[PDB]
Amino acid sequence: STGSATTTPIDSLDDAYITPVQIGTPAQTLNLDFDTGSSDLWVFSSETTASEVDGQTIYTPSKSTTAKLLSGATWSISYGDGSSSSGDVYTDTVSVGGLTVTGQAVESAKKVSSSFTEDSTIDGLLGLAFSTLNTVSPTQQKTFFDNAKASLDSPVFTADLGYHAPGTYNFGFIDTTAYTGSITYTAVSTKQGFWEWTSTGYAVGSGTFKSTSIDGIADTGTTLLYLPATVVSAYWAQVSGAKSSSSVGGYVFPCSATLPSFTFGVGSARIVIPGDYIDFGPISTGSSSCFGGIQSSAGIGINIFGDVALKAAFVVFNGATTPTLGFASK
Repeated sequence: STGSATTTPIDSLDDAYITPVQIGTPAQTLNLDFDTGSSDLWVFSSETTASEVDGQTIYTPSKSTTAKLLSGATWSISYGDGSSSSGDVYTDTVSVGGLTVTGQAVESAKKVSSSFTEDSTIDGLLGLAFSTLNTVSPTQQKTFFDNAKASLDSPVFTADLGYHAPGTYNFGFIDTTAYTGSITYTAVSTKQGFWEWTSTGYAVGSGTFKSTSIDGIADTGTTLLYLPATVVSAYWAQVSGAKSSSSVGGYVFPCSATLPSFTFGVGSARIVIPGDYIDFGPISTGSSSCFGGIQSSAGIGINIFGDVALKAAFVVFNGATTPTLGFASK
């Protein structure tokens, strides 16, 4: 089997992407944030504290003839940005782009943090990291991909995120029309539960490529590109007037600037992030100080190839017995 679904930016900055997901019988369609940095499929629901729901579409398990309470199961998750959610668990039928999993764990939120309430466009998350990170207790549950894998034509999914435009998540096949050149595959460590890999270096604008190993994670659920302080300083030094602002929480730059591109290495291959992908707009409405899309990972504890990086590529998440990651230009 295969599936294919369009993923759409939630706003004009590509802060996140939402993908429609059918849950239950009859289907209830929710728009979920597909997150290769976590492993829980959780949703706003009829069980979510009413004051914490503000415009989201909810899953109502009592209206699904295929929903079953997973007795005794609870979940609770905290994300790198400080947000969190928790609740109980149902199993139900879940379909993405025509690909159906029966008995998928659907984690129903009883509580969500303010950041989730305040974002009316995201109805929940669909985790695509390794199932070892799933938070369900006392019996850990499998991701949608893990459940689908054996049935897929090939045990893969691909992320093709757009810049200021829709893109695609495919399951079970590689669309050879969706990228240019070849896909370069690179080794993955699953030791921390992430799609963790090592970039071979970087360049800033038309500058020389610096060969250096950068361990990090491919994370569709993180907006920005978080890299070591040395690398980030080298980038922003090429932007007149750019500075790190402790008050704002990262590098800012004059909105009048033209940003240089940023290149990262995948083996001997190179992915070029155009300068415009690195602009996250005014820090507050009407400001002429703009927020940068490349930020330091210092104190995160891990480098993160978030949407800024991934949207410059066609990315293969290969879930074969030994997983790997592939990147192509597009």
